Amino acid sequence: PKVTWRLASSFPKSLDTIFGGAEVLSKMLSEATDGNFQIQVFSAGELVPGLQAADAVTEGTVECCHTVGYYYWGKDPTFALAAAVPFSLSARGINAWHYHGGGIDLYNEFLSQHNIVAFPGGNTGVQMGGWFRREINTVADMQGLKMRVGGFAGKVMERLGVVPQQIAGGDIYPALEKGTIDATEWVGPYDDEKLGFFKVAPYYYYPGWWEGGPTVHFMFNKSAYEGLTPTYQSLLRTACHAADANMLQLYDWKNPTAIKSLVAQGTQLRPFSPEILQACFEAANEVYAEMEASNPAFKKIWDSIKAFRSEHYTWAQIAEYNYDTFMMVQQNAGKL
Amino acid sequence: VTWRLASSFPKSLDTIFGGAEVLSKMLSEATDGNFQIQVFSAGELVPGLQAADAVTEGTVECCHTVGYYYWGKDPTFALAAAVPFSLSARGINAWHYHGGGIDLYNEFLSQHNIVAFPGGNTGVQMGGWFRREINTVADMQGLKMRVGGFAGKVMERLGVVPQQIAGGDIYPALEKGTIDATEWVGPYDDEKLGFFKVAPYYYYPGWWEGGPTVHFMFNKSAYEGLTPTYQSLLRTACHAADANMLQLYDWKNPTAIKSLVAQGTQLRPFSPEILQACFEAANEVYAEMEASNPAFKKIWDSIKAFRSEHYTWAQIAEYNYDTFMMVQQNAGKL
Repeated sequence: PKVTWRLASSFPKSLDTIFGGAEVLSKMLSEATDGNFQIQVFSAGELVPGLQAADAVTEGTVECCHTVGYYYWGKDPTFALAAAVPFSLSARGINAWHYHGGGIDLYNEFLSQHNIVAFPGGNTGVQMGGWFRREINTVADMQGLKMRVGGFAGKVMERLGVVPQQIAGGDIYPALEKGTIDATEWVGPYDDEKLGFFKVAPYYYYPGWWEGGPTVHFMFNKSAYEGLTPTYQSLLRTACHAADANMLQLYDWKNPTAIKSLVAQGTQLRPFSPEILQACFEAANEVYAEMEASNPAFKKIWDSIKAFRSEHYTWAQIAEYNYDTFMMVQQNAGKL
Repeated sequence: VTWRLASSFPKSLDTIFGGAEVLSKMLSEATDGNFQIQVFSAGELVPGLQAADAVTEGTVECCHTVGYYYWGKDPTFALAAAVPFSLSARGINAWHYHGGGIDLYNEFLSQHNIVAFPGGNTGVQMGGWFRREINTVADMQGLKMRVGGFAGKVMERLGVVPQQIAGGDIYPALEKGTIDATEWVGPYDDEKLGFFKVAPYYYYPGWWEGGPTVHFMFNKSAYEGLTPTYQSLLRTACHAADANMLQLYDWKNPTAIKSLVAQGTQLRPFSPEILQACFEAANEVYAEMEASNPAFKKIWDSIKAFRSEHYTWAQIAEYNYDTFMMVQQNAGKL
């Protein structure tokens, strides 16, 4: 049957892989229905501002959006849990929980009151730790750090004396160039290379512990979703599931070429030290303790994630870790 | 559209066999029953190991199988499924969907009347169940192991003597001491066989299968006779089902390994010496195949081109993040 919807993306077209997930979903649905199930994609600001995409869905302004749940953490930190919070699961672990651990239903139980039904719509994999003008090696090096970063990541780092900066995307490069900020988040090698941060902030840190496996949800107006035939509800879920895998796979394909290119252009890769990672982890757990004690919805979902998190990281160190470690050791020896 | 799908798998291998049921449900629901793929377990339509042969010959429209089952016909069949020391699941999927891998494999399969798309991944498989521990290459000399395919060919060069044993006859063989070890799959499936009762040393990793994909293979004429609409729907649903199986294993395996250890299973890593020896032996086998088989060389070279890039990048953000979480788990901090 003919369905004609609008999708408001939180993302600009220049974030091609993330924005592209909505295009992929739209194409999947159109093609599978000989053009009948139409979702017209719009990029950030075209219909509504990117950070208000979910609000538009709730209000019935548009039928759906493609967004990251953590954009709405200010309304309720529970929005962040199924997207990404610091020191959560990486992509395969979160996906196991989403699809087979009851995570999609748990998140939808929370979202019902907000007039939304959501399904995973991509994963970026572990993000990078950002672009730095000067090295940081110790916790003390973080004192008074001016970093363009926000949300959860920012809340955690504030416990360690960093002050998050609010700066428009296009204003970051000149701020780094002038020395007005010390560091910036962005995404990962494929997206970051285009911004040329390496020219003015050469140290590229990792891992972005605030986003170990962030899911980019498709969120649907609850009335609109419920009005679909069972056939289209099923197709929609199938297509979201495929699109979700597709984005991760695209990043997994593109990122290796991009990191090589960045290093070839003089980028200085640097791990966050064990001391820094341990401090950030401790700070994050302090924040979660407060939230769990004050917010029952948050506690329910986070306890569910944590239950699987310990099991996942027990198993992952057996076959997966040992296989991959062996391959990496071969690679470092020039043997691949 | 009413099609029959011959599975290579028995229903008791529920998560692998189940992939076909998942695809069938996705297609039926999305079309209100108009695109019906009827799923048959191993031996119901044709013998399980002849599933792709039946597709090639057009006796059935499609199958759900593992490419390396047909490595006897041409070792190229195995490459997009799993060969030793290839990519793990995210790496191979990157190559499949965005590295031209699906197209490269289909270019090979065209002569065999098949169009194939990934239909699941199991993630890294285990190294098998052993009556006695092994630590060195010397320890492998004369080892009677139930294993075949590439893995058997490689280990044979190191002195193991591969055994050809039906799934159902493995437990009794271990019980009676007629064999020393067996491979099977991983914790979820392996637990159901109760190998910990007779051969409790559970080795890892199964380096022969880092990220095995289980393909749907469709008769090319059958596929080309679908409307472009159903062709596209079929690709979308395969892509979803492929993710679904990996996600099921990633969910189930943590529970199974805990249960196995609780019941006395002794986890043991293959030593650096053993792994390196297997890696060198595998490269020797590849060098032989590449020199004699242009089709094999073309696809393997493509996988290897990405393999080195992948293992450069994966060791940065992904490995550092995950290893930090593992350390925290081990410290009781999660």
